[PDB]
Formats: sequence, C-alpha cells, structure tokens
Amino acid sequence: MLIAIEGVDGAGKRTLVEKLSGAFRAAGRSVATLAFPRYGQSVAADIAAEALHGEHGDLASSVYAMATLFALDRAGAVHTIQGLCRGYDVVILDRYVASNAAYSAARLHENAAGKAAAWVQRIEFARLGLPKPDWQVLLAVSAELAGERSRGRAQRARDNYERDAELQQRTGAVYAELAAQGWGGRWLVVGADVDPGRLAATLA
Amino acid sequence: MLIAIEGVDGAGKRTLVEKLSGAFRAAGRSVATLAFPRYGQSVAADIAAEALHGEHGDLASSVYAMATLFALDRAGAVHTIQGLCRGYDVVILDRYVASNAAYSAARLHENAAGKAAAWVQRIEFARLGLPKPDWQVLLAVSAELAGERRDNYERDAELQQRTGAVYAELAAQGWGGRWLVVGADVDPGRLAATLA
Ligand SMILES: Cc1cn([C@H]2C[C@H](O)[C@@H](CO)O2)c(=O)[nH]c1=O
Ligand SMILES: Cc1cn([C@H]2C[C@H](O)[C@@H](CO)O2)c(=O)[nH]c1=O
Repeated sequence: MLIAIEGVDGAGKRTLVEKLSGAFRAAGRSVATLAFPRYGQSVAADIAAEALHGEHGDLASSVYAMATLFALDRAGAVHTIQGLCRGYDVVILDRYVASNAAYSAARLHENAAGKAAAWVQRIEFARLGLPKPDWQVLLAVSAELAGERSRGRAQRARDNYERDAELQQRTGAVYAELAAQGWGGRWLVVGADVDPGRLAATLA
Repeated sequence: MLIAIEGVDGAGKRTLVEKLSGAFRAAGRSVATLAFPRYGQSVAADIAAEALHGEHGDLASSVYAMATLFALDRAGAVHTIQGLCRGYDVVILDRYVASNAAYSAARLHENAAGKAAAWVQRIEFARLGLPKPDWQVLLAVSAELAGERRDNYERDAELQQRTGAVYAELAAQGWGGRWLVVGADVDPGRLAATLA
C-alpha cells in the first residue's frame, strides 16, 4: 500500500500524514513514511532546496531543471521506497511525483493537458520507473490560509516557490485537474478537518 | 595517479588517451581509463545529452542546471573512480571536472577566475567528493583548427572558442591542480615521463 499525500505549500500535509499513520496503526496496519525532497539524504534534493533560496546561479530559473533534480532525488530513492513497501503494510509519502507535475505546470502557466505534466509522467514513471502510488491524496486548502502558514511558519525564510502567491494558486488548480482525471492513478481529495479513521478505512 | 585529459570538441582526446596509455604501459605501469559523460550509463548524463539536443523543455537554457547534471553523473562514478585508483597505477579520464568549469564559464562569458569555475570546484570536489586529479592535461587547439576538424554546444562556434580560452586560463592558473598543455603531436614517451 503506497500512499502519496499532495498539496500546496502550507497545506498542512505533515499533520495529515501523522494523523493518517495513527489511524492505520490503530487498524492494525504497520506504517512507514518518507518525505520528498529527501533533504540531507540526497545532494540533488539539497542543491534543489538551496537553489530555491537563490543559490546556484540560474538553476532555479529553469522549470525543467528543477523538476529534473526532484525526479533524480526520487530516482535515488527507488530502493528505499521498495524496501519500505516490504517492511510495512502502508507506505505514506509526503509529496511525490504529482508535486512535480503540479508545480512544473503551474510555473509554466500550463494546465494538466500541458507538456510539462506529460513530460513528468514519461520521465518519472515510464523512464525512471518510480513506483506508481495506489492512492494520491490531495489535501485541498484555502490559498490564503496556506499562504499565511508559509509567511508565519517562517517570519517566526520562504523560498522562491513559497513567496509566489500566484504560483501556489495555479499549483492548487493543476492539482485539482490531476485528481479529477486520475493522473498517475486513483486520487482522493480531502480537507483539513477530514476524519483520519474513515480516511484510513476508505484508503484501505 | 589520476590524470584528466581535457579539451574542446575535436581536440582528439581519445587519440591522446590511447597514446599516453600505451606509453605508460611500455613504462611498466597498469593503466585504466574512463570517459565522461558516461552516456548510456547514467540518467543524469543521458538527460544532459538529450537536453543538448533540444529535449526537456528549458533545461539546457540554464548553465548551472547543465553543470549540475554533468556533476551528478560524475558523482555516480565516484565508486568506480576510487576502485580504479586502488587497482591501477594510472587512471586516465577523458574529460573530467575541468570540462564543467570551462563550458559553464564560457556560456556565461566569465573567465577562469570567475564565479562558475569557483562554484564547480566547491561542488564537485568537496560536496560530491570527486578525487582531484594529479595532472590535468589540456590538449589545446585553436578555434581555427577546431573549426576545421551535433548538439547545442557542438553547433555553437563562439562557445567552443570561448571554452578553449577558458581552458587555457584554467591551465595557466593551476585550477584544481597541476596542468600540462600539449599538442596532438606530443611524444607519448616524454609525456609519460613528465607525468610519472
Ligand atoms: C517533491 C517536489 C517538491 N516541489 C516543490 C514544492 C516546494 O515549493 C518545494 C520543496 O518541497 O519544491 C516540486 O516542485 N517538485 C517536487 O517533485
Ligand atoms: C563532461 C562534461 C561535458 N560537457 C560538455 C562538452 C560537450 O558539448 C558535451 C559532452 O561531452 O558536454 C560539459 O559541459 N561539462 C562536463 O562536465
């Protein structure tokens, strides 16, 4: 059971992951989680994160270069993911391939029918052979609320993606299209106040 | 000993690799060779090559993105390079880290003492852990000659010229270590003796 949690920055995905982990365990299922990008576990991921903070010259200016780095981070995680799928009943991922499709498309002002989303699919699933997720869960949230989380959980720093209010808005919209068309597999759209117990009963 | 053969497209690096290898062997030393990018061997390399042929959207438009891909390709070869260095007296690399510094600086119209060349050193040697070469041998060729003897880089003549110019300065400034500049007519025996 591979489950990917998706959503814009500040959507509160960690929380959902935690609450979902609990509900699955209470139901007698073993759970392991993994978050992408794998900061500290991938140079590709670390360089990508630093680039979003203005480092590494013109790296972040290229939409496909950034998508590639995130895709290569996941590629070096293929074994880790498979290992978790064998060691646990449910594997929960905080962000996965659809993050790349949603953000790359939004950065290019494209929708789900654009080249970037199709490119992401070919590269990650068909070429890098990343495991297709059984369920992709979109945590839909208020754009204002999500944006405030970023401004708050920081000024208490936001990278180039987090500061781009319009990018976040378009990402949420592409996410909705992906979910609607079952991009990459079966999706489930949930809200913040979603019930963990039923969510887990629904997914499994 | 780790030796890197550097030069622009059409320098004749493969030929020099064979000659130098032949000379070291005759001198009673075991030699192993490796070439970069490791086309067909790593995703980073293939994506980079493809991007140079117009694939992958705006990937190639980013100098640091292309550089990062070639660096990540070498990063995947670290275990291979270390193995070769443990089993052979001399390891000769056809293109190495300096290639990234030269092409990146050239695309940005920077020089050997620039930011990109410094970035390449910070990233590849320290962060990625690529062994620094004992010698970097530049098979220098003028733009005129190179022009005499097909991706986005290959087709860009001004880029090739500027890359040659940066290589010449990297060598003169001892970027990342000791350099030797040689021509296609260099005597293998003397070269091998100089490097020994
Ligand atoms: C994992 C991942 C994150 N991102 C974005 C979301 C954030 O702004 C940031 C780190 O999670 O990068 C992608 O664009 N693609 C990806 O594949
Ligand atoms: C190995 C390497 C090659 N290149 C260039 C040279 C050619 O145009 C092509 C393949 O060798 O890419 C780099 O820009 N950086 C590198 O690190």
